Amino acid sequence: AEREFDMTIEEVTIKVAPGLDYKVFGFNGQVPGPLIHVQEGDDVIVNVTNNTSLPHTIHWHGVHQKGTWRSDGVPGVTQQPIEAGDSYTYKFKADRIGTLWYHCHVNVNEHVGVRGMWGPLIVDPKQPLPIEKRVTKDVIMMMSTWESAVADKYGEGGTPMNVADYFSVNAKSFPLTQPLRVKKGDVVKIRFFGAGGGIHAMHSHGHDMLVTHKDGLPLDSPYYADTVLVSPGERYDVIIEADNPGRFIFHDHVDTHVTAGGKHPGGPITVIEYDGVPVDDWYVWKDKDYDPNFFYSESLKQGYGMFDHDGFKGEF
Amino acid sequence: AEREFDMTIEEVTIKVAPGLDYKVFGFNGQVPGPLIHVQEGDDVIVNVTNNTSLPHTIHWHGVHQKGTWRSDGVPGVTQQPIEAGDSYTYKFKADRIGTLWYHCHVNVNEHVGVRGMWGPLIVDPKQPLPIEKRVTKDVIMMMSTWESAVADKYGEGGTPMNVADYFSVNAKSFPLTQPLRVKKGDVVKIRFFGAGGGIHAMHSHGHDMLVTHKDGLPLDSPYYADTVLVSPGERYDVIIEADNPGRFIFHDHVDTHVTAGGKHPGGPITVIEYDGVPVDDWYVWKDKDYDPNFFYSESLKQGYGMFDHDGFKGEFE
Amino acid sequence: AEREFDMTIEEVTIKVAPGLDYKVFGFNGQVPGPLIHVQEGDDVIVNVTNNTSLPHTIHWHGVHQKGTWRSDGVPGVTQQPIEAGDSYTYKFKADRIGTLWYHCHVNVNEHVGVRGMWGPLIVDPKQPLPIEKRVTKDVIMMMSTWESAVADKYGEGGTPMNVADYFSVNAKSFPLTQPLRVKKGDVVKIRFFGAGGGIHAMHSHGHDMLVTHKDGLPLDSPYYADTVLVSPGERYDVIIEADNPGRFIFHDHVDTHVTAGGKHPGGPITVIEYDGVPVDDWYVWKDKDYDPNFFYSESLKQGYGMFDHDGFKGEF
Ligand SMILES: [Cl-]
Ligand SMILES: [Cu+2]
Ligand SMILES: [Cu+2]
Ligand SMILES: [Cu+2]
Ligand SMILES: [Cu+2]
Ligand SMILES: [Cu+2]
Ligand SMILES: [Cu+2]
Ligand SMILES: [Cu+2]
Ligand SMILES: [Cu+2]
Ligand SMILES: [Cu+2]
Ligand SMILES: [Cu+2]
Ligand SMILES: [Cu+2]
Ligand SMILES: [Cu+2]
Repeated sequence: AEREFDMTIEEVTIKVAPGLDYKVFGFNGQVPGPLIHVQEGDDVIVNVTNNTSLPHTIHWHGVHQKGTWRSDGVPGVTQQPIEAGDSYTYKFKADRIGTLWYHCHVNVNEHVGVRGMWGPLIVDPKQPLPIEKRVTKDVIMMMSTWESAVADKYGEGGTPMNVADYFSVNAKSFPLTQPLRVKKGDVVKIRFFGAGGGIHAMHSHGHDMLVTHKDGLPLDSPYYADTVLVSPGERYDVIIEADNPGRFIFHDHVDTHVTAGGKHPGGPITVIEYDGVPVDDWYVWKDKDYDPNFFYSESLKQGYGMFDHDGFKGEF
Repeated sequence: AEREFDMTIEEVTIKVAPGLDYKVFGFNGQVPGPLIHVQEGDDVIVNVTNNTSLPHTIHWHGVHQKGTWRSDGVPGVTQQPIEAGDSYTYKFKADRIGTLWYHCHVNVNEHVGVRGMWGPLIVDPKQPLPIEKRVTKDVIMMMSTWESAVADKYGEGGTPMNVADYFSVNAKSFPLTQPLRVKKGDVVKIRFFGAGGGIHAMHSHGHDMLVTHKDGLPLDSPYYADTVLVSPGERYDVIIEADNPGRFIFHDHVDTHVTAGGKHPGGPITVIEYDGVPVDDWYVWKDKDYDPNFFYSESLKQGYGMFDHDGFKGEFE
Repeated sequence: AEREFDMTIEEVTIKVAPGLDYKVFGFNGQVPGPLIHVQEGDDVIVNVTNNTSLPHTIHWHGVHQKGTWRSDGVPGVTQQPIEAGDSYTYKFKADRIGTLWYHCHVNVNEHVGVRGMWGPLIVDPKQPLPIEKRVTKDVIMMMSTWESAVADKYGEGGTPMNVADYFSVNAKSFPLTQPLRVKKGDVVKIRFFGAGGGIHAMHSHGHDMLVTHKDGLPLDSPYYADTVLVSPGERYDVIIEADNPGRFIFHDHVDTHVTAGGKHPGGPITVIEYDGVPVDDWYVWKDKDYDPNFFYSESLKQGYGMFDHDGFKGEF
């Protein structure tokens, strides 16, 4: 089917951690960018308007661009950039399945590295794996890093000379992340993305993960892991069988990454919380203002197209 | 079987490198912590006493805690921390096989990153791979990194702002590491652990490694490698067939990791030393004061239980 | 067969980036060092003369040294170093197949990390995989990093206190790299090497890669990837089916690596250029002064031997 939608690029500010507001170039004014969910073989048309002061493009990472290389989104290679105020249309066929993503391809060290110019592109295969048919919850986790020194300074950052001192999943640093709420017998698909410039060793307490896909393609030899290393550009899909009720933290195991501005704890941390486990008064998230769509799990259930999420929106 | 262990947490100083003494929080006063070696299905009980000035926990990495989540060791999530001077008891069934490990889960960037709060937990499968049955030597290699600026000062370290300038296997930097001594026909299982905050590209000269297990679970499709990347939290088990007598260095291939305080050589380096090879006068480790248990290989042969090792012990104040 | 080669080590300066000339210790005066291409089972003899001011060795990474450990090239372990002015002969049997490499093993953090002391050693199996049979182009990509503060002075570099601020493939930083020119229907074997001390997330636009070999040995379970993480010491071999004509960039996805001295773009970037695609006025590499052997692809067709390449030579 043909799926057409409209995306903008906006100058907004998001809160990454307590105390750290960050100027970003958000697709539809949000970080992560909107979810795009389509079916294998769909024809996609994306109309992009740059409402920022700098040039950008959008590259569709994982999308082959078969016979459509001029929609690959690479400035000086496949197109001239989308200047401030201008618009550009991408057209491609979603013939490559799985967990893909999209991001700016201008000034990538800064724009992708610290300005939030990325989001998920999920292509459902015609022939999912049998285990994918058992999935009851689909979870997107996009990891990235932040350089507090350039939080207010578009046009700066993302170099070797900078210091990445904050770390996140879906643009929040613990405790501003959200729990992964499950119930016993859930079958949870988690998609990890190396969205920013860091490496993330994603470890699930209480559970092993079955690694089923690399860069959205199914492995002939899936393997179990309790820690999955995710580097820039990569995706890994896993399955967790939610058969062990408790509260089980789930986090980046790289030691410096569970800090925030040199303070601990922080960083890419969530908690697998099972329904019905009694809550101790000392539980760090006992009073959480819960967002069930923090990992796009609700959006993923609502059809094919483009989805914004108000909890990812920044301020103008 | 029910297996019960009494563990302490101690403030000691260890020598990581020539001229680098480091204040650590050593389980039973050693870094790596004691080896815990049990069988699949055992019921484990660990009574922990905190003899340091700061709060800690112990998390059992890879242990599922099936029905026992309150023993997962995570402060603010599954327990309150073990305060200084206090005790706490962990109980879990070892129903997850393979190379596991344990580490503090309080202030982890510092405690696990530079204070040595970690050790190996080996769970023997009831049904091991056939190749595992050919093994004649079992070897633990726990890699980590150290920030010399915070060596003498608990309470700091383990941030992006710090500089990790020393590197080790089992908490020593070459030349203070020990050789891996084999003889022709040995079948060597090596268990790599990303215990600290760095990445380590472990390369064996003279041999390929057959990678058989990821995070302690056997791969359906094992593969050969001469360089295995190990990142925080992970374990890899490999087999080396010792069929090539020589002196073959075995080291982290990340170029800045074979330094110590900005000087070379140093870092996570050993040598696969074959017994039959005559020693040259210029060999760096001629006459080495040798520790046969530097990789826990002797302890690993001594039955199920918990094993200290004095080559890992630090000095009390 | 017995194959005997004479190699030298020379003090030369190379141009890594616009703005960065670097003093290196080039094997045969070039970086990458010469391609050594031999067959499984050959007896190799390499006579090395050290025409530099500092001691060196050559270690043959991935070569087992069966019966020949004294040629392993490790100072203080298998030999005394080759002093300045002196010569030394290596002998080994190439019984280990695949993508191997060679590098100095004296002061490795500096000599291999920033002084270019490395090159490729390709051992052809007497029995290649079936996929290798279809290959029409063979490509070598050796990634490394550079520290501009020590560019002019041997004896410093390669420590955690230094700053790696330039990144390359085959010792050039974009735009001084060269395109990978292909034609529709090509079957491209690419061999990635982690020659320096960095990690490189190599991502091909427009195509998936079939990962067929790890450290030169064929995988029982090959797998597709669009991004392959290459770390120090490792090699990965992939296959790309060149069936999607366009201009498709191919680069390290680690965000800070696509910079050069703090500025973007730079780093390990190439473009898969298909013959016949019209060149746009704004194409960055329009009119490139092209080197068809930048990835050793011409040398790799020339049989067994040791191959210098003038494009890699430094100046005295
Ligand atoms: Cl022997
Ligand atoms: Cu942009
Ligand atoms: Cu990308
Ligand atoms: Cu891409
Ligand atoms: Cu943990
Ligand atoms: Cu602790
Ligand atoms: Cu852990
Ligand atoms: Cu854990
Ligand atoms: Cu080596
Ligand atoms: Cu050298
Ligand atoms: Cu090497
Ligand atoms: Cu080697
Ligand atoms: Cu790209």
